[PDB]
Formats: sequence, C-alpha cells, structure tokens
Amino acid sequence: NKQFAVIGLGRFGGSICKELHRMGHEVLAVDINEEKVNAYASYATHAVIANATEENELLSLGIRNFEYVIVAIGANIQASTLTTLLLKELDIPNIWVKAQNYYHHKVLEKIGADRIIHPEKDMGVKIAQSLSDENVLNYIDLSDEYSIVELLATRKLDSKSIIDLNVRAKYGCTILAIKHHGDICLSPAPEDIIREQDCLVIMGHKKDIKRFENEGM
Amino acid sequence: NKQFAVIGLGRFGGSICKELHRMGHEVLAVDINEEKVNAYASYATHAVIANATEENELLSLGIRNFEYVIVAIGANIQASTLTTLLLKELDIPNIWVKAQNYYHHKVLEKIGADRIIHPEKDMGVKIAQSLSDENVLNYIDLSDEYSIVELLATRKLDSKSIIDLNVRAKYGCTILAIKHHGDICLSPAPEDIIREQDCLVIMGHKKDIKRFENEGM
Amino acid sequence: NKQFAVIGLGRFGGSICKELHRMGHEVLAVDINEEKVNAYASYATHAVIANATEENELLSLGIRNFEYVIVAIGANIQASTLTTLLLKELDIPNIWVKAQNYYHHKVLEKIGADRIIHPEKDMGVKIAQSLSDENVLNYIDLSDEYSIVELLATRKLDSKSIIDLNVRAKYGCTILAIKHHGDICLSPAPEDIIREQDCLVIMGHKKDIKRFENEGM
Amino acid sequence: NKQFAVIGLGRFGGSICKELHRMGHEVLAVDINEEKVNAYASYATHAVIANATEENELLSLGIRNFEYVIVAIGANIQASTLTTLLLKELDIPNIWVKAQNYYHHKVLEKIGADRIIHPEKDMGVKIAQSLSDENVLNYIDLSDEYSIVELLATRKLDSKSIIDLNVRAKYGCTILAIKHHGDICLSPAPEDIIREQDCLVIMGHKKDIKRFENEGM
Amino acid sequence: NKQFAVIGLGRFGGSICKELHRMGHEVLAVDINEEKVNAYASYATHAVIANATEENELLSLGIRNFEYVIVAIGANIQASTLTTLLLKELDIPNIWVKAQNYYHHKVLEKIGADRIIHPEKDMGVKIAQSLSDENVLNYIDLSDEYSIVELLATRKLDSKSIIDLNVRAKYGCTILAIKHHGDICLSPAPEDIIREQDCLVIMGHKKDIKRFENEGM
Amino acid sequence: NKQFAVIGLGRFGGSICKELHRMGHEVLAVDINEEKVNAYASYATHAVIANATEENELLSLGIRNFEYVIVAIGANIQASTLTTLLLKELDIPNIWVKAQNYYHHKVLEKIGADRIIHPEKDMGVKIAQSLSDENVLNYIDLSDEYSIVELLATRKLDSKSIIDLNVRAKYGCTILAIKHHGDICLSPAPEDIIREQDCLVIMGHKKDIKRFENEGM
Amino acid sequence: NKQFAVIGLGRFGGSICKELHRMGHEVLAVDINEEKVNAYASYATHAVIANATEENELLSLGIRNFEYVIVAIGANIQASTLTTLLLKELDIPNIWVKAQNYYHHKVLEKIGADRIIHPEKDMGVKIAQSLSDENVLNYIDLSDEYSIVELLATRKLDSKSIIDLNVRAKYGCTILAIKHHGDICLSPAPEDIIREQDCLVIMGHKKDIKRFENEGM
Amino acid sequence: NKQFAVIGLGRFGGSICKELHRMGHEVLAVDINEEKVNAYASYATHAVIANATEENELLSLGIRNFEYVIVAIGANIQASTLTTLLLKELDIPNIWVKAQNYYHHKVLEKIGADRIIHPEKDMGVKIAQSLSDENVLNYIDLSDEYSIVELLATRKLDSKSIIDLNVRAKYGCTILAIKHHGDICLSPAPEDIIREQDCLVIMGHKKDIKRFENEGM
Ligand SMILES: Nc1ncnc2c1ncn2[C@@H]1O[C@H](COP(=O)(O)OP(=O)(O)OP(=O)(O)O)[C@@H](O)[C@H]1O
Ligand SMILES: Nc1ncnc2c1ncn2[C@@H]1O[C@H](COP(=O)(O)OP(=O)(O)OP(=O)(O)O)[C@@H](O)[C@H]1O
Ligand SMILES: Nc1ncnc2c1ncn2[C@@H]1O[C@H](COP(=O)(O)OP(=O)(O)OP(=O)(O)O)[C@@H](O)[C@H]1O
Ligand SMILES: Nc1ncnc2c1ncn2[C@@H]1O[C@H](COP(=O)(O)OP(=O)(O)OP(=O)(O)O)[C@@H](O)[C@H]1O
Ligand SMILES: Nc1ncnc2c1ncn2[C@@H]1O[C@H](COP(=O)(O)OP(=O)(O)OP(=O)(O)O)[C@@H](O)[C@H]1O
Ligand SMILES: Nc1ncnc2c1ncn2[C@@H]1O[C@H](COP(=O)(O)OP(=O)(O)OP(=O)(O)O)[C@@H](O)[C@H]1O
Ligand SMILES: Nc1ncnc2c1ncn2[C@@H]1O[C@H](COP(=O)(O)OP(=O)(O)OP(=O)(O)O)[C@@H](O)[C@H]1O
Ligand SMILES: Nc1ncnc2c1ncn2[C@@H]1O[C@H](COP(=O)(O)OP(=O)(O)OP(=O)(O)O)[C@@H](O)[C@H]1O
Repeated sequence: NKQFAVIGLGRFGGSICKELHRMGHEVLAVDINEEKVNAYASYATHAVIANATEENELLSLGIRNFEYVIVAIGANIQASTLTTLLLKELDIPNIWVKAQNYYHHKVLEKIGADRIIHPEKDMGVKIAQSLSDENVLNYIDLSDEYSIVELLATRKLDSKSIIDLNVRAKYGCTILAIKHHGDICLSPAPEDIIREQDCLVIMGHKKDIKRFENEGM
Repeated sequence: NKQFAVIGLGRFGGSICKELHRMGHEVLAVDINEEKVNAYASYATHAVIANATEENELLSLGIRNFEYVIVAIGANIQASTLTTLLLKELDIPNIWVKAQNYYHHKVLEKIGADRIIHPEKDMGVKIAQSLSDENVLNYIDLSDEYSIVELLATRKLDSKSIIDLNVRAKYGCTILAIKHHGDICLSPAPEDIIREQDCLVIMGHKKDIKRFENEGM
Repeated sequence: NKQFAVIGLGRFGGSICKELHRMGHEVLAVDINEEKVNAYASYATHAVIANATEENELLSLGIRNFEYVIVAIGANIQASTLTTLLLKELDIPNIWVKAQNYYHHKVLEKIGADRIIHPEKDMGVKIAQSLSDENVLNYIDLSDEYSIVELLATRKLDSKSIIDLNVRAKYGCTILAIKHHGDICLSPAPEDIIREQDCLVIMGHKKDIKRFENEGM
Repeated sequence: NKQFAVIGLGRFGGSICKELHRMGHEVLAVDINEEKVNAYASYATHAVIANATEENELLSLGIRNFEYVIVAIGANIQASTLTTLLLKELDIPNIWVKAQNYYHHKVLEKIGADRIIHPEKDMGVKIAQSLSDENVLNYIDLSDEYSIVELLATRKLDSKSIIDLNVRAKYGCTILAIKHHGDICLSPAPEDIIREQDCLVIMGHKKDIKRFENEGM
Repeated sequence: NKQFAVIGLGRFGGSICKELHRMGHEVLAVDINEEKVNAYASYATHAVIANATEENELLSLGIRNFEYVIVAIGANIQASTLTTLLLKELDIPNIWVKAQNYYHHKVLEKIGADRIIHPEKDMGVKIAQSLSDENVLNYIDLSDEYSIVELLATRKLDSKSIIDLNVRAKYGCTILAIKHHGDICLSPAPEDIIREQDCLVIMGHKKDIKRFENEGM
Repeated sequence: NKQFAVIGLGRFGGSICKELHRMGHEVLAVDINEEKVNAYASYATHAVIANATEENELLSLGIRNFEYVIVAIGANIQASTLTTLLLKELDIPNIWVKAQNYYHHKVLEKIGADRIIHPEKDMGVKIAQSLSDENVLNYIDLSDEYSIVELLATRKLDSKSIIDLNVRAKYGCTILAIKHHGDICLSPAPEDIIREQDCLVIMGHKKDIKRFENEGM
Repeated sequence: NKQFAVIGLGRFGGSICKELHRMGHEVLAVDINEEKVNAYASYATHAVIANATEENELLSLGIRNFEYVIVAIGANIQASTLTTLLLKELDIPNIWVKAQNYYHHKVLEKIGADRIIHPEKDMGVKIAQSLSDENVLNYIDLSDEYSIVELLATRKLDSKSIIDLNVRAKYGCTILAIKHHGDICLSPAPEDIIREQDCLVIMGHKKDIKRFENEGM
Repeated sequence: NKQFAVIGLGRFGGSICKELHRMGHEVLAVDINEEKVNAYASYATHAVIANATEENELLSLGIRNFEYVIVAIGANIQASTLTTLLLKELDIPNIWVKAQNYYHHKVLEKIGADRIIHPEKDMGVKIAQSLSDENVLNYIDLSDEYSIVELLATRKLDSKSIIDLNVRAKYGCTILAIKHHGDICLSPAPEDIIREQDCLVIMGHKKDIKRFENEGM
C-alpha cells in the first residue's frame, strides 16, 4: 500500500500517473480541470477534480495517506508553490515537484520540496547532444567526465571485429553491448563482428569516445 | 560548422538552443514572443522575432540554408503543424519537432517530420521508475528486456566486495562502475569495495536486476 | 441505407445537410455549438451536440456507420485537421473536407482526405467572370479552353434567327438552348427566333464565345 | 477599363479580387484588417486599409467613381448592412453583396443591393448533388426541370458508341461532349467511342438523366 | 384588449412599459437579460426572457397578438434592425423603434418601421434651449417659427399686470396661463397680477418671445 | 458670450453640444474616447480628449472658467459621480448632470449637482402617452391636472367650426392654434374651419381634453 | 442583541468579522463572491451570498435589524458608494465604510457615512515611522505634538536605572512600563533596572522622545 | 541619509512612500503601472517604472545599494514572492513585505523576508475593538493582558476629579492624560477635572479597564 498521488495532469504529470498505473501501483489523479480528470480516469486507481491549492479539498482527498505526492504543475508557478507548501505543512514524506525556471526551483527548494525536476530542460540537453553528434542514439553520464553512450554504427565499421576495433588499448574505452537485428549480445567477446546500422554501447571518457567517433567511425 | 534553427524558445526549445550554443554551434533562435528573443539573445548566434507560420518571414530568416530545424512548439498544435509543413515544402534536410499528444504526433508523421519528440512523456516514464524504486538514480534501456541501471547503495551493500556479490553468476548481471565520493572506478576488478551511498552501475536483464535489488540490497 | 454525417454546421455545412435531407437521405447533423444543433434539428434525421475532435464522442455517435462524412469546418484549421485525421484512423470510406487556404489544403491532402473543397474561392471566381462580362448568367468549363455558357440576350439579337446568327460556321460555336418567358427549347432548330432578355446556351471555345459576344451581341 | 471595388478580403471576396486582377481589371481591395491588405497587395491595383462603415474614409477612397462595388463581408451583418447603405446613398451603379442568412438577405434587398450572393449555400447544394450521385462531376441547371450534366464514366459505358447508347430517343436526352485523357470531343458524331473514366456531357430533363444513369451506367 | 409589447428594457424602453402599465394597459416586457425581466416584472402584465432576434421565441410570446410593438434597443444596431424586420414580416400593425444615429434611422425607415424615435437627441436640444435661455422652463414648437413657451418670471415683472405688460400689441404674443404658489390661472384676464418666480405661458413667434425676454424680463 | 462645457459626447451630450453650437455659444466638447472628439470636432469651439475624472486634466482644460458644465455621462455611474464631485470642489456655478437611475440621482443630489436630467425616462413617459392615444402628437403639462395638447384631427372634425365645437363651455377647454398644410393660425376666431389631418392645439384640464377626444373626435 | 453585519469580505472586512465573532458578538457575513462566504462561514454567526448594491437582497437579509453595518469594499468605489447610500436610506444607525482614496472619502462623507476608515493608509504611516526610527516598536499619538511610544532598548541602556536615565527632568518625558522576558512592570519605580532588548514605554512630546533616542539610546 | 525602496505603490505602499518622503528620507518609488509612477512622482526622490520580478530591471534600478526594501505588493502573491526572492539573493539587509494570507506569509518567512506585515488584518482587529466598545477611540496593547487605552468621556464622567475616580486602587489602573478642547494635560494631578467628550488615557490590565468602563462610565 505505497500510495502515490499525482497532482496536475499535464504531459509530464499525465505520463507519471499513466506509467505508475501500468506498473500496478496505487495512484490518485488530481486536476482542477474536469476534462483532464475524465481523461486519466482509466489510467489511475482514482481520479478526482480538486483545486490542489485549496486545503480542505486536499484534506478531503485524504492526502495525508500518501507516501509520495507529485506536483506536476510547472506553468502556473503560484499554484505549484502554494500546493507544495500545503503538502509540507501536512507532513508529506516525499514531495516531488516539476519546476519551470531557475527561480521557481529556488522557492520550491526553500519551502522544502524533496525533489525538483526539470523535464523539458533535461531532455533539451539530451537531444542537443544527439543533434550535434548524429551518431549518439542514447547515453548516460556517470560523472562530468565519464559517460556510457549508445551508438549507431556507420559503414566504416561494417563486419569489423572487437579485436579489430581495439578501443580498450587504442582509445581507453570498453565496449559493453551489440544489438543486431534486435538480437542482443552482452559483454561481447573479442571475436564478435559489428555490422552497419547495429547498436554499439561504448563506455569511457567523454573525450575518448568522441576521439573514437572521429577516426573509428 | 553545423547550422541549427530552434523555432520556439520554450523550456524544451530554450534548453536545446542554450546547450547547443554552449557546444559552439551556429544556432538561430526564433520566437514570436519578443521577450523570449530578448531572453535567449545571450545564448544564440542570432536571435530573431518571427512568426514561423508566416512564409515570407521564413524566407526573411533564410531558413532554406539550415541543415537542422527544430520546431519546439508543443502547446500550439496549429502553429507547430503549419510550420513543419512550411519547412517541408522548403526542402529542409532534418525537421525535428516537439509533439504534444498522439494525434499531433500523427499529423507530424504524415506531413513528414524527420524526428518527433515527447520530452515530458518520456521523462515522466523515467521519474516514475525512480519513484517505485528509490534505488534507481538513473538508467538506460538497451531493449525491451535488457538495461543498464544506476543504483544508490544501501547499508546491505556497505563494505561489500565485487567477488562477494557474485552478480555475474548468481544474477546473470555485470557491474560496470563504482562512484565513491565523486571519485570514479571504471570496469572495476573483483577485489574492489563498495561503500554505502555510492553510485553502482549494473548491467543485465531488467527482471534480473530487480532480483538483485530484492535479495542483494 | 447510405448514411451521411455532416460535421460542422456553418453556411456551407448547413446547406449540405439541409439539401441532403430534402433529397430524402439519412443525415446526421453534428456541431459543438448547441444552438446550431437546435437550428438544423428539423433539417436532419438526427442532430447531435458533439465535439468532433473528441474521439469517444465521435465513437458514441456511431461514426463508423457512415459511408460519407463531411467536415464542414473551414475557419478553425486545427479542429478541421484533427477531426479529419480521427476519421481516417477510424477507417471512413469517404472523407470530404472544407478547406480554408492553400496550406490547410495540403495538410488535409497529406492526412488522407478524399475530397477537399473550397466553396468560397470557387464561387469568387465564378462571380468575377459574371462581373467583368455582365452577359454571362451562368456557365460550366469543360476544360481549360472549352466551356458551356448561359447568356442573357441583348437588343442586338431581338427577334433574330438561329440561321441569322450563324455561330457554328461564323464563330465555331454551337447553340444548345433558348429559354423564353420560362418556356424551354432544346437543341433549337435552324428557324428559331431569339428575343431580347431570353436565355441562350452557347457551347464552344472560351475565346470563340467572347468573340461572338463582341460583334454578335 | 472597368473599375471594381472589393470591400472585405474574405475567402470569397479575396477570390473575386485575385481573379479579377488576373483578368486585368482595375480592382480596389479594401479591408479593415491590415494583414489582409498586406496579403492581397500583390493581387490588386490599389490595396487600402479602410473602415468601410466610416463615411469619411469612404470618400477618402473615392468610391463614388466606381462602377461596381462588392461587399464581401458576410459574417458581420452590421458592417455589411451599414456599408451597403453608405454605398447606396453615394449613388453607386452596381452594389453586389455577400449575404449570410435569409434575414441578412432581406435587409440588403430592402436597402437596395443590386445583387445578393450566397456562395456557401449555393455551393453546398452543388456538392450535395455530387454526394448522393458519385457520377456527377459538375452540372448546370437550365431551369427547375431541365439541366446539363457532367458525368464520370463507369465500366458499363466502356467501349460504348453514341449510336449504341441511344439517349436522344430512349431517354430524350442528348450528349454534348466527350473528354478522353484531356483530349476533347465537341458535339461528337454517332460513330464515336466512350472509354471508361472519361468526362461525358449529357443534356436533358433531370428525371430523364437519372433514368439514363440507372439503367445505362 | 389593445396589447402593447416593449422589447428592450433600457432606460427608455423601461420607462415606456412602466408608464403604459401605470395607465392600466396590457404590456408585455421583453428582454434578453434575465435581471431586467426580474426588474420590470412588477411593472408589466407579463415579463418574459426572450432573445427578440430569435423568431421562434418571438412567436412563442405570441407576438402576432400585439397591435403595438416597441423595439427600445438603441445601442445594439444589429439586434434592433433584425428584430424590427422580423416584426414587419410577422405583419405587426405598428412598429415603433428607438434609433441611435442617422444611419440606424435610415435602415429602420427602409425596412418599414412605423415610427422612429430619438429620445436622447430630442431632449439634448430641449435642454440646450433651456441652457442658453435660463428663463425657459419648458416649451412646445408649433412650427419652425411659432412656439408656446413656459417662463420663470424675474423681479422685473413682480406684481405687474397683464395690461401693464401688454404683449398682444407691444410684442405680438398672447399670454395663456399664470401659475402662482401652485394655483393655476387660465386665459388670465387683463387685470391679473404676475409675481416673481411664477410660471408664465406665452404664445407667439420665437423671435417675438425672445424680444419680450430682453426688454420685458 | 456664455461658456459651456459638455463632458461626455453621448447621444444626449452630443445633441446638447451640436445644438448649442448651432446657437453659436462657446462650447467645450470633452470625451475620453478619441473618436468622439473627432466626431464632434465640426460641432464645437474646442474639442479635447480628456479623462474628466482625472483632476490635473481638468485643470489642463481650464474648467474653472466655465459658467455651465454638463456631465452627459449616464451609463458609467462612477465616472459621472467622480466628475461631478471634482467640478463641485472646483466651485463651478452650474453643474447639470445626466442621471441613469434613482440611486445615481440620489448621489448627484447629495454631492450637490445643480440640475439632474433623465432624458430617456422623461421621453419614455411622453411617447407612452402618444401610444395609448394616437391623437396626441405632442403636449406640455402645466401642472398635475392642467395641460396644453397637440392633436391630429380625424374625420369627425373635418369642416368643423370653432363655434360648432364649443370647447370653452361644453368642455371647459380652449383652442389655441390650427395648422393647415403647414400654414399656421394663431389664437383663431370662432368662424374658422378645421379640416381633417390638421394640427389642433387645445388647452385645459387633462380629464377635460380626454372628454373632448371621446365624444368630439 | 447588538447585531453587526460585515459587507465585503476582503482582508480588512474579513478580519473585522473574524474578530467580532471571536469576541462572541452576532455577526452576519455578506459577500457577492460565493467562495468568500464559504470561507468566513465558520467565522460568522450567519454567512450569506448577497449583492449588497441590490436592495431586495439587502432587505431579504433583514439589514434593518443591524445597529452597525460595515461596508468593507474599498477597491470597487461604485459598489461601495451604492451600498452605503442604500443603507443610509434604509435608516441604519451606524454606517462604517472602508475608503480607497481622498475622493471616495468625500462622496461617502457627503452621502452620510458615519465613519470612514483608511486601513492601508494609516498603517503605511505607522510602519514608515518604525522604518526611519528602527527603535520604535509601536506607539500612539495623543495629539499632533504629544505621543506615547514603545521602544526596544539598546546596549547603551543595559542594566541602567530609572533614576540613572532621568527623563522627567533631563528630557521632559515620563516612563510608564518595562517588559522583561515577557514579565511586565507598570509605573516602574525609581530603582528599576532596564536590560538590553527590553520593552520601554516612554510618554512625552514627539521631539523630546527623539532627543532622548539620540543621546540616551 | 537612509535609503528606502518602496516597490508597489498600493494604498499601503503609497502611504509609506508619501510619509517617508514627508520625513525627508531618500525614497525610491517603484511600480509596474506607469500611472502609479506618475501619481507618486511628487512624493518621492526618484519614481521609476519597473517590473520588480525582472532581474535585469532590478540591477538597472541599482537596488543592491539600498538599506531597506519594501515589497508593498499584497494581491499578487507570485509577484510579491518572486521579488522578495530576487532581493534576498541580491543580499539586501532589510526586506519588509506586505502579506495577503497566512500561506503567503509562510513562503515569505521561508524565503527569508525580514519583516512581514498584514496592514488590513491588524487594522481590522483594531476597528473591531472600537465597534463593540464605542468608548475606545484608540489603544496600544503592551502584552496579552496589559494595555493603554484612549477613551471618549460620557456624561457619567463630567465634572469628575481624578481623586473622585480612584482608578489606581479601585481598579488597579492609572490615568495618564486628559485632552480638553485640544488642550493637553500630561500625567495629571489628583485635583484635575475631566469634562464630558474629552480624551481620557488609562493604563492597566484589559479586564480591569473594561471593569472601570462598566461601573465608571
Ligand atoms: N491548483 C490546481 N489544482 C489542481 N490542478 C491544477 C491546478 N493548477 C493547474 N492544474 C492542472 O495541472 C496541469 C499542470 O500543467 P500546466 O498547465 O501548469 O503546464 P505544464 O506543467 O508546463 O505542462 P506539462 O506538464 O505538459 O509540461 C494542468 O492540467 C492544470 O489544469
Ligand atoms: N508561430 C510561431 N512562431 C514563432 N514562435 C512561436 C510560434 N508559436 C509559438 N511560438 C513560441 O514557441 C514556444 C513554444 O512553447 P509553447 O508555449 O507553445 O508550449 P510548450 O512547447 O509545450 O512549452 P515547453 O517547451 O516549455 O514545454 C513559445 O515560446 C512560443 O512563444
Ligand atoms: N470540434 C468541433 N466539433 C463540432 N463542430 C465544430 C467544431 N469546431 C467548430 N465546429 C462548428 O462547425 C461550424 C464550422 O464553421 P466555422 O465557424 O469553422 O467557419 P466556416 O466553415 O468558414 O463557416 P462556413 O461554413 O459558413 O463557411 C461552426 O458552426 C462551428 O460551431
Ligand atoms: N467595416 C469594414 N471595413 C472593411 N473591411 C471589413 C469591415 N468589416 C469586415 N471587414 C473585412 O471583410 C472580410 C469579411 O469576412 P468575414 O470575416 O466578415 O466573414 P465571411 O465574409 O463569411 O468570410 P468568407 O468570405 O471567408 O466566407 C474580413 O476580411 C474582414 O476583415
Ligand atoms: N436581442 C435582444 N432581445 C431582447 N432584448 C435585448 C436584445 N438585445 C438587447 N436587449 C436589451 O434591450 C435593452 C436595450 O438597451 P441598450 O443596452 O441597447 O442601450 P440603449 O437602448 O441606448 O439604452 P437606453 O434604452 O437606456 O437608451 C437592454 O436591456 C438589452 O439587454
Ligand atoms: N471619465 C470620462 N471622461 C470623459 N468622457 C467620458 C468619461 N467617461 C465616459 N465618457 C464619455 O461620455 C459619454 C457618456 O455616454 P455613455 O456611453 O456613458 O452612456 P449614456 O450617457 O447613457 O449614453 P447616451 O448619452 O447616448 O444615452 C461617452 O461618449 C463616453 O465616451
Ligand atoms: N456589491 C457587492 N456586494 C457584496 N460584496 C461585494 C460587492 N462588491 C464587492 N464585494 C466583495 O467585498 C470584498 C471587497 O474587497 P475589494 O475586492 O473591493 O478590495 P479591497 O477592499 O481593497 O480589499 P481589502 O478589504 O483586502 O483591502 C471582495 O471580497 C468582494 O468580493
Ligand atoms: N512585478 C511588479 N513590479 C512592480 N510593481 C508591481 C509589480 N506587481 C505589482 N506591482 C504594483 O504593486 C502594487 C501592489 O498593489 P496590489 O494592487 O497588488 O494589491 P494590494 O497590495 O493588496 O493593494 P493595497 O496596497 O492598496 O492594499 C500595485 O500598485 C501594482 O501596480
């Protein structure tokens, strides 16, 4: 009975609730707009019209029952701030809030929100990376310098071996996976071929990988 | 270098432009809202007030020249749609568009957008995984079943060795990295220690990692 | 049981439904504005308030029953586009859509509308023809060059014969009908008189007719 | 040549002005919306921003000089009405006005408009005929009962001769034209062939043509 | 059973109905605004919310029963015009309409309104007369030259006689009434005194009276 | 001559200014609406854009100089009230204000307006008298009971003599004027004829005139 | 049964009613906005939605029962004025009204409001005093010159005696109270210590106190 | 001298600025509304149009220099909040903010405002005391129980001596001042007379003063 309540059904909030529901958790959907509540009614355990800045409505939902509450209101700063503050004063263990700008972040930080999230901003960065470097499909940064990257293989690697493309010595990186025709190879061994348009998961330093990307592929 | 046009300086569009500019690419920042143009003036090569649905304004920007055009308008479907169409007829190589819902996705597809992105939806899914599992700090899905996961170490893992935690045989998963106090250990050998509250990077099957999480940590 | 549904009750949509009803077909009238639905309630088999961009409402009407659906929404491009797309995905055989401008035409074309109609634009042309040439009551173009025209006869034709006004040799046109005092003569024979203010239906080349209009009448 | 003023650059008004200009007549394009004036600047002799209900602006345009004035305002009854009245008192020869509904028609009639047009309504009727009868591509009504119709030929008509299809005796109707692959056959002789998917132009009584359609094609 | 219906409850319309009711006539109060209908509910025989431009509502009131209908809508020209036209077509014997400007007068005149009234304009004149000439309390014009005026008497007439102030010979006017301390004297005889601040009713030529006003009072 | 300020160029205010200007008095026309200032520019000595509630603007107009100030604002109570107060504190001799309702009258009274006018209300009463009695063209009430009335002559009065119609004895009323075909007969002698459709001017008691109307005409 | 009614529930009005209720008086809460009425429903004897400018609603509340009525509407001048006037005419003994500016004060004064209050303006002054003089916690003016002030004691008074800080001779002021650690001493005697950060209540001339504030503390 | 910035020229903010300026301190008057800047131009050292939430505008005002900044925005929570935060990060010594409700208070507290004021609420309490007790003209609370009160003398107190009214023993309270006809008697001796309608200033316990009021006056 770990209960989640998602306040604000926007694209971000909507997705969290829709997803949490798919996982088979208990989720309460909360939105001031009636139509939204109708929309996500299928995708939550309970859907309720509520003005989340209004304390008595908030109490009527039985919000003190929830371990996690998500304020997925990032356009209306005042609604967002007021709801978060209410939840803090109502002693909610985890208050996760969508933030709009650096300033909205600060107030939320100050009023005691447990996690502040910038979904647009973060993906903006991620896509910009993929934009400049048309080779990066996906990735994850380990630290400021070290990073795991998923790469779409060019024709300058078609049918080449792991040992052929020596990266652990030649480029200081390690290869972790190949994905060919949907089939997946993990921690692939020294003799393994890589074909054009496969998925390649290289791990190392950011600059090291980009080096490899230059002369390698 | 590479020429990029970012039409619509939202929170998502704005990040792309800000980030790409930090990478030092030629970025044209376009918005109909004057104050947005004024806001991102420091973070672009050229920031211009334009109505991106108005064709003559689009030629006045000289958009035909650009390799990549990003429509970061995702609230106003009509603006988004109408612009993408304009850019298509104008023979732009790569048109990447921010989408709002499944149907706005569909029209973009049908008018031939090159890449459609749902930043909020995708991020929603990500955070939702992090919500039901407090241990996962981050992750990347290699495929429907296989995934590389970043985990926050608990007390059950303090002073534990890689050989002690036999993931490679017991769980079919492999550890890739350990982050201790900001210091970073890549593709670490079996003698190495994991201290609590550190970043642990495991790789394997989804159901297999969850298995490790349960009995392991 | 060929069923027609007319979505959007404007002047154009309204007329289609009002007319189709007069013919004794089955017609469903659909408009988001309640008053419109009340208006055309007499002139349809069934009149229903619906927001046609909303799929569940659209399904509740039982729209999959209709062989022909007409989206007579030309001011609101976004409502028009979204409805058409919905209907395409719901596998409607014939989707006829009112278009507003060249661009709205294109998107509709791309999303797979079966016939795009520009009722204002077309009549604008037709009347402009009648405007310059005060003699043309009505007409129909056969091709870019050839055209059937209905003409109001001047005093320079009063009581003249078919043979007198020889057009098949002298002007390369053929006369098809005279309409005098409401009485109608078809394929009128060589001796037939034509009186002032009668209706004359000439068939030929566009330039040929205008020639006739100059020296003839 | 002839002087025309088109007040109200709608989709209907706009077409008149665009078309008349292609014919090379002197067309004054008037609208209260600046952006409309800007849009049709290429398609007129003089395009002016004016409030057509304001009398002094109407003298500043010098409208008394024009032979033909077209009020293409059909949404805003008050603007339409008030303007027509202004033009009447200003002794304009021909005032043609776009009408919205039967009552807006009535006032225009009563304030002495010279020609009232319902472009959407009329076109609605036309398309509706085409809807119930997929064969009719176009048509012109000579009177309440007699009409010239353009038909799309089916398989039942392929390789058929004009003498084979005796319309002149069997159905009281006469064929006027055949269009094959863009090529055009006018007032064709009895030996001529009709191939499927061609344009066929028949003339007669309405009920008679429908009769031919039924058993013939 | 002479029935009156007052459509439009403004200051002017409201007063007509309120007054007609006081006289003990049958009056129907009609206004689109519900509150107005509530207001005049006491002051009419029947008060009904109706949109007077809507024919079926108009028919539901049973408007064809009324000998006199008053359209007391002078701000909204379009509502006024449309209602009047409706009433004309519904064959109402007397249609009295409040007009706003010279143009609104003309259309009403043309569509066949039986009496057009300019309540503001008329009183504006009347008060302006009283303004310049602080002596004129009230008056009524007989023709362009001849006029009956009510006058407040100065100290230069206090205790003077009818014969003393000879106006029928000296000024070509005739005196008709004196009103002293509320008591009224009619066709007052040659010996009658007039005191300061009495009411004096002089009849004659406009210029004649003003002459009297100069040297007399 | 005399200085007048007309604040608020309504239909009522506008008439005062237009009329007073025709009389050739110095009239200052003030309105907050620019287009009103532009409209009455021809009909005043000085027409100025001003917010009459703003004190400094009121000194910039130099209103202290004027003998008469007319507040012809009767829809906007707050504007009306606030202005009148401003003018009072500014020691203006005569403040005449247009009032909307009984309570707006009351405040004006209490803030010391010199004359309060209800043009619509008063005119409403007048026309209402004319409605129930088609014979009364015009009138003036001398007091609660005594009144001078202008009557439209019927068939019952055609070719009738003043001596024949003994009003002075039979009805206690006196005839004052006869208007025949525009020609005017003042204080007419007993031999004089009244022809039908002429203006008749009777004087007496209200109930007495109605009495004459009934049996007389 | 001294009844109070608070019309207008703003911050000021709300506080009056909330407070009067705490005291255990009978209070009627009145606001046009429904939500406000719901808000103060707990904090009044009776809470009622009413438009206070509407007389019949006002009468339905039974407003003639109240000894005191408070019009706590200071933003909307017209609503405030109209309500006050209504209450005057309904013969309410005490009409206390919140005023917005000097002008709104005047009209209220003129229409006979019993007390006019400027809550913002007054506190603005009070705080500005505390602002310049960081030593003044609170105070009360006796007249234009004489004033009782509460003062926060500096380190230049820590552990000093009443006789030590002789003010009745040295500065012409008298000390009335010390407040130390919450404990209160009144009319404190000559030997009494004063510690840093205590509360000191000095009484005298305004200039006298400020003198003391300079060399004393 | 001391530098003060008053952001938001409300009725409360406006008074602070007007008063502080009368005291002759350097006051910067900031508002987003141009007309407010224009209004208080006479009552400040520098009056500037600025959006106080916009950071660059805040540096353009040079706000870092000021010792005291007052946020007198209390309707617009978001503006208020966002500004206070800006000023905090900009290291301003004293930030005094006007608050609207308990929750707007809370955020200000949490973002570290130095003093939060509720001018309406506080004043509401004050007047409410004056309402239930017509005798109290003014007062100051020394603590929860002890208070100095200004009283309006009744008939029961006329010609009464300080010794006659033994408050110091009978009621535990002490009289501090008597105001007679504007003349002022400070810390008055026992022989002194109180005449009716004078200001009386008593000091003691709250319940004790009420006791005196009951039996005394
Ligand atoms: N006080 C409130 N109580 C409950 N729901 C609210 C409240 N205020 C806003 N919402 C809802 O929460 C959602 C928040 O999304 P919003 O419109 O603020 O933009 P956004 O967060 O940038 O959108 P997205 O989540 O797609 O990025 C909306 O559906 C809105 O109706
Ligand atoms: N026709 C247009 N031409 C240029 N810019 C436009 C046009 N229409 C919208 N924009 C801009 O594009 C941006 C798109 O953001 P929008 O407000 O539409 O919602 P959103 O994309 O969901 O927001 P976010 O990116 O923050 O999630 C806005 O900054 C807007 O000013
Ligand atoms: N989503 C919707 N669902 C159903 N009906 C709609 C929807 N959107 C608009 N309509 C209706 O369809 C009609 C469409 O006409 P619209 O106002 O778009 O201008 P128009 O098509 O140019 O007018 P006309 O048909 O006279 O040329 C309107 O009556 C409108 O109320
Ligand atoms: N007083 C006026 N003076 C000049 N132009 C005007 C005036 N009023 C309206 N217009 C213009 O006339 C045009 C009339 O089109 P409108 O938007 O009224 O509906 P419509 O005529 O039904 O549209 P459509 O012609 O596309 O069917 C508009 O472009 C409008 O800007
Ligand atoms: N279509 C309609 N049907 C019925 N009543 C209407 C309609 N349109 C307007 N009214 C009402 O009739 C009244 C007409 O007054 P309006 O607001 O037009 O200004 P006005 O005539 O200048 O005012 P006044 O009569 O005081 O001079 C209003 O009360 C309005 O609510
Ligand atoms: N503060 C102001 N200063 C100057 N002029 C104003 C102000 N407020 C209103 N006006 C003008 O005064 C006129 C008053 O007419 P309003 O529209 O208020 O209704 P009304 O007096 O009932 O109309 P009417 O006189 O036609 O019956 C308007 O022309 C308006 O522009
Ligand atoms: N006619 C009316 N009848 C009853 N209540 C009203 C009326 N008009 C306004 N109110 C209410 O009274 C209150 C008055 O506050 P208002 O919004 O006028 O600003 P304010 O008085 O400056 O606010 P505050 O009292 O906080 O200083 C509001 O809650 C409003 O809803
Ligand atoms: N971002 C901003 N920058 C500068 N000034 C602002 C800003 N936002 C609001 N203001 C101004 O601050 C003032 C604050 O008053 P507001 O109207 O918000 O209500 P209030 O403070 O309750 O009013 P009052 O002080 O009269 O009780 C207004 O004059 C407003 O124009």
